[PDB]
Formats: sequence, C-alpha cells, structure tokens
Amino acid sequence: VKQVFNFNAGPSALPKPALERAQKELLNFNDTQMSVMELSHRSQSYEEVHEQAQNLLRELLQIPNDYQILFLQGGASLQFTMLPMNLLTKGTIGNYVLTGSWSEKALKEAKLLGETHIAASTKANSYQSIPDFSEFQLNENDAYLHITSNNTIYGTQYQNFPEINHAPLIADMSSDILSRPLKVNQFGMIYAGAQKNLGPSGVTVVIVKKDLLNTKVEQVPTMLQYATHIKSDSLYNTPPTFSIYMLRNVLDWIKDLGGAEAIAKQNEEKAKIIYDTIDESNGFYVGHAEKGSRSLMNVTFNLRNEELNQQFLAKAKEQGFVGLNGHRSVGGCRASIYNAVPIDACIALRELMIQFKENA
Amino acid sequence: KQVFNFNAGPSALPKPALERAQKELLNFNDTQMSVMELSHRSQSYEEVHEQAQNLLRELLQIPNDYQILFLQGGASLQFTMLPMNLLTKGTIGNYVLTGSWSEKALKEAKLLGETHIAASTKANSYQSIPDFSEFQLNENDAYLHITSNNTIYGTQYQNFPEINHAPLIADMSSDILSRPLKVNQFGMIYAGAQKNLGPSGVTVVIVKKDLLVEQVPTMLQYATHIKSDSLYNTPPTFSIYMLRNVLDWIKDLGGAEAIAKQNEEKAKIIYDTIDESNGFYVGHAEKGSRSLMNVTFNLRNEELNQQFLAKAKEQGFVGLNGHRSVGGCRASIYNAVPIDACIALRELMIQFKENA
Ligand SMILES: *Cc1c(COP(=O)(O)O)cnc(C)c1O
Ligand SMILES: *Cc1c(COP(=O)(O)O)cnc(C)c1O
Ligand SMILES: [Cl-]
Ligand SMILES: [Cl-]
Ligand SMILES: [Cl-]
Ligand SMILES: [Cl-]
Ligand SMILES: [Mg+2]
Ligand SMILES: [Mg+2]
Ligand SMILES: [Mg+2]
Ligand SMILES: [Mg+2]
Repeated sequence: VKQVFNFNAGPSALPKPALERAQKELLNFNDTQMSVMELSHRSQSYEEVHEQAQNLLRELLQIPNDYQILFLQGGASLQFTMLPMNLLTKGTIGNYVLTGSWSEKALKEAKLLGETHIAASTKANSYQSIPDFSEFQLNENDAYLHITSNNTIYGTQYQNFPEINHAPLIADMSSDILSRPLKVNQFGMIYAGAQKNLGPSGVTVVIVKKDLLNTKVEQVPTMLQYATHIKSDSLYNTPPTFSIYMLRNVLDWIKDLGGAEAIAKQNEEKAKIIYDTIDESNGFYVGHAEKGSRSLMNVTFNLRNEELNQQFLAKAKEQGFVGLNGHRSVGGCRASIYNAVPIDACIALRELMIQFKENA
Repeated sequence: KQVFNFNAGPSALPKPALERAQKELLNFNDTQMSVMELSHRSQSYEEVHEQAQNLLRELLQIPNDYQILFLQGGASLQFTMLPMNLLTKGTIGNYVLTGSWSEKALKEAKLLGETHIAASTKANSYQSIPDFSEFQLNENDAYLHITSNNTIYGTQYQNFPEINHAPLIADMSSDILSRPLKVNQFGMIYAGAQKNLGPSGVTVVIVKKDLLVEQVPTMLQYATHIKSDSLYNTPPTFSIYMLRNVLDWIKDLGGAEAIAKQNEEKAKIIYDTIDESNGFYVGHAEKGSRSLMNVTFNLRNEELNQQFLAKAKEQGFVGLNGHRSVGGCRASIYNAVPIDACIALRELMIQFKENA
C-alpha cells in the first residue's frame, strides 16, 4: 500500500528477515510441529536458541570469557534498582553521570537504596552534551560509576568510554547497544532493554563480569540477585522464550550484514543524511545536541516555534512517518534511527524535511 | 507427523490464536508494521493492551474495584513483590502449603517479614488440599496465601475459603481462567501467562485496588503499575498481544463455563483411564483433590515408568515426564490442550498396559 516509515523510539523497527523468519516457522519450529512459544525452556530446541543468542552476542561484541550474558525480564527500568540492590552496599556510593532523563531515573532508584553521588552532569544546560571525563568527581568508596551511553530522549551519545579503575563502570546501553564495536572489558556490567536496538520488548540483555556479581547478596530476594541468574544461566524461572528467540533472529541478521563494524558504517551514513539536512536548513531545523555529542541512534530537533513543530509532525504523520514526535517530557521531534531502520526511510525523511522547509 | 503437546509450562496454545498471529505478523492492523514494531505509547498498541484487560474482565467477570496488571518477571517475581508491598512490620504473611510452589512463595516472604503456616499437607507429600476448618489464622495476618493448582503434585482447590480477617491471595499460574471464578473472594490473584493464557513473558495480576509504600523500588510497587495502567515502563507487547488472541479464542468458544466443560472432559479421559487400569497406573492425588490441569501418576515401578515415557515420546507425546523433584508422569492439560490429545494419551496408556 502507501509508504510507512518507522521511526519509533522503543519498541522499534525490526529487520524484515528476522520477522519473515519468525512468521514462516511460527507454527512449526525446528520440525517439532510446535511454535517456539509452545516449547519447554528445558527442551533441546529452546536451549539451542537460548545458547545461540548468547553466542551470537559474544561473537558480535567480542565479549570476554569471564563475562556472562543474562537474559532477564523487567526492562532496563528493573535494572535501575537491581544494580544498586546488588552492588550498593553499606558504606559505599552509587556514583552517576547524568546526561539525560534516563540517567536521572537510574539515580533515583539508587537513592532509595543507599548513598549516591553525581560524578558530572550536563543537566544545567539541558543535556546537550556529554561532560568531559576530566570533570568526573570520583569517590574512593564508590560501588560503581554509572553512565547512560545513549541518551534516548535528548539525542546525545558517548563517543568513547572513560577508563575507570577504582570502581566498576556500569552502563545503560538500551538505545545504542550493538550499534558499533565495543570494548566490553572497560565495563563491569552493561544492560539494555532489547526493544530499542536488539529486537522485541520483554527481555533485557545484561552482560556482566562474573566475579563482580556471582555471589549471594544477603537479604536480596532470590529473583533480584544477579547470582541467581548467573548460576542458572537465566533459566531460574521461565524465560521470555519468544523474545529471546526474536533476539536471536535479530542477532543473526546483524552478523549476516558484517557485524558491529559494518552496522556502525551503516548507522553513521543514515545519521549523516539527517544531520546534513538539519545543518543545511539555515536554522529552520535546530538539533538539540551539541555537534560533538550528536547521537547516531536518536536525532532530536525543533523547528523555530511550536506551531511549526506541530504542522511538521502532522504533515509527517499524513505522509506515513511513524514515531517522530519527541518524548512527551521534551517536545520537539525525534527521529529514531536504530540499526534496523532502513536508509531509504532516512532519505524519505530528508525529502519531507526539505519540502516542508521550502514550502514554509 | 503427529505431536501431542503436554508441556507443563510454557505450553500448547490455541491454533487459531497462533494462526492469527502468523497471518498479521508483518502487518498488524493495516499499520504495515508488526505488533512487535509498535511504540507502547501508540494508540495501536494501547488498544491491544486494553483489549487484553477487557477480555479478562469479561471472561472472569472481574468487578470494577479490581485492577488488572500486566507485569514482567513471572509468578516467581510475585513471590517477593507481594510481601514487599503487603508484609508490613508487625504483620504476618500466612501461607497454606499444598505443594512445592507454595513452598517457594513462602520462602520469599521469609526474607521480608514474619511468616506462618496456616495449614500444610506436606507431611503426606501433598496428596490433598487441607480442610479449611484446619486453617490457623492470625489477627495480624497481612494476607493468607494459597496455591490454587499445585502444578507439580497434581492437586487443586475445589473451592476457596471464606476469609475476612485478611486478603486471600492466590498463585493461580496453572489454572487461571480454566473455570469460572468468584473474584470477590480474593484480594489478589496472579499467574504467569504461559500455561492457560498465552506465551511466557507476561504475568497477569488481578488486584483489589484499594488493597495495594515508602522505600519500595518504583518498579516493585503495585501502585506504580496500577497508577500507570501497566505502562509505566515498556510492557512485553508481543506477549500481551498473544494473550489477547488467546482470550479471544476462549471467548469465542463460550467463555469460562465452556472451557471448564472441555477441561473436565479432558481430565475425565485420563483419570478414568487410570482408575480403570486396575492399579497399573496410580494417581498421586487423593480423588477429592484431583487437579483438572495437571494429572500426576506413576506405573508400578521405575522401569515401567521409564518404558512408558520412552514409548510416549516415540509416539509424539511431549512433556509427560513428571517434575524432576517427584518423577513419575505428568500430563498437563491446560486450556489449549485439545481433547483429541487426551484421547490419544488414553489409547497409548491402554495399549501399553496390554503389551507389558
Ligand atoms: C527505553 C530506555 C529505558 C527504559 O527501558 P524499559 O525496558 O522500558 O524499562 C531505560 N534506559 C534507556 C536509555 C532507554 O532508552
Ligand atoms: C509455573 C508456576 C510458577 C512459576 O512461574 P514463572 O513464570 O516461571 O515464575 C509459579 N507458581 C505456579 C503455581 C506455577 O505453576
Ligand atoms: Cl535521556
Ligand atoms: Cl525513550
Ligand atoms: Cl506444586
Ligand atoms: Cl511445574
Ligand atoms: Mg548468518
Ligand atoms: Mg526500501
Ligand atoms: Mg470473537
Ligand atoms: Mg466411569
């Protein structure tokens, strides 16, 4: 039919082949005559999927053998409290770098559970940039240092990651995990709801340094201990099997296109199409982020006033664009361009933007 | 290519629900996107989300003063979320033990507060539901927790106790919406979807609103989810979509009373087979407590047990091995397990007995 361009911010576009694959075998997976949704997670067919999703991640991000990959329910939001529940012990401090709203939500949960600190923040200037690592206020009794790699709502992104040796570096990478190569051993733990860049909602990927967290924490509910899930290989209770399956399928697609390095090249190219459009618009479009901090995953911008904002967004929606409204907390526009968003969608958006401008 | 899905969790689903899912997997509701590709704040998703709640409300006749939540983490997370929210200082989490799942729930409460055992059939290896006249209740109970269907042991509450000193709370993971329910008997009901309602990944929580909080993590407060209509963070959108689909199928066949008729026929096929087997097959549960959802039984010795289960597998039956903790055999016959599968099982049971 008519064109649809999927710029949704979370859940978001999936690569077609992962969906076509799921559709074809939805009733009969691996010749079992059952859907993968109808299998025991103790079945060999399911365990194969579960293990493959782990191995694809390991290969794709080159995760070291002393790290384990967890598949957990609860979203990134649950990790905001699980992390301090496991590591924020008495006498220690949950140190946070604030670079957007998701960083604030993480901080708030640690505040419920222990001593927190703010290592650096760009909140004063409305989170238009990533602070300089030299500005980081570190504490000897920090339980960890927590960052948000990609600030989904504000459109900013870490270009690189700090070297931290006094405490584990922890990162919420929900909206840019596996959008580029990563040196996993810079971190003690990385977590990501899958629904932004890895597939479906309903599973959260947690890459953890095994020895930081494979030990029982006294007084923590069984389900909320990392140790529980490490020990049981994320099979302590029933996992989200279809979500993990779809994650597998998406990872297979990333591998098929050349991995993290190739997808980074694609992601830089799509982002460039949109930022050049902003930058050649003579101020008709104004990006929120400072140039050195521009996200490759979420492009945030405004028109010169709210009326033009609304007319632009209404025109987009009439032309088949989905998800461009900025997050409710900040308004404006947000083009989410995660791995699976196709480049011709980006070209289409540029065309929209240029004709709207010319005709305004 | 015959397969009979007796899996105990996750489990068989209705063919029409899976076929419907397949058909629109790439283009949901003419949006040209999968349901999996929609924003959870989209109207498109929001209608599905609400439709799933609406169908449960209709099918279980859930009163207006109850809210229906869709949470992640399984029934297992509920084991801790419940006392986290309700087991306040000076109160007691009171448990009725009718199997190992009961035990697992009680264990989480012991982390967080005072607990108590109102009654237990553990001594007799959980062959029955205790007499409600046996319950030991406390003025300061925060709740009374039961397990409606004891998935590993094959026993099930025939009816529920009239409890007025504290909210009655039930882990209904393996029998929710397998029969009509009087929801007003309970302060809270919870269940992973993956047995009677949908695929794994979503947990249904039906809660008396006014019943349910300083210092509990935001995500672990029921109030968070009640206030946000289970859209506080990103829900498991595909699982809730599939839940809707399964609920449409249950509605289409005539609702909770209709599915109960089917379920009672399914259970009747297996229990009659066991009872008519002259001791060749022996059910674990006392008759009066027999589950309609999980039928547990053993052959006269471990070797026959093993020979039967091997023969079963060769003949296309899946999931009949009993829980590792108890061995024997377990035929899970949740809502979507068809009558024809139970007939096939019967016929296999009879042939095996004849050929032994
Ligand atoms: C989407 C998002 C979250 C929220 O994830 P849920 O799975 O909805 O809890 C947290 N952090 C970041 C950076 C996100 O973009
Ligand atoms: C299946 C089951 C559970 C476990 O559910 P998860 O979703 O795996 O946590 C808990 N209680 C009962 C009665 C069950 O049958
Ligand atoms: Cl943000
Ligand atoms: Cl967001
Ligand atoms: Cl049990
Ligand atoms: Cl079980
Ligand atoms: Mg491949
Ligand atoms: Mg194209
Ligand atoms: Mg209908
Ligand atoms: Mg008879």
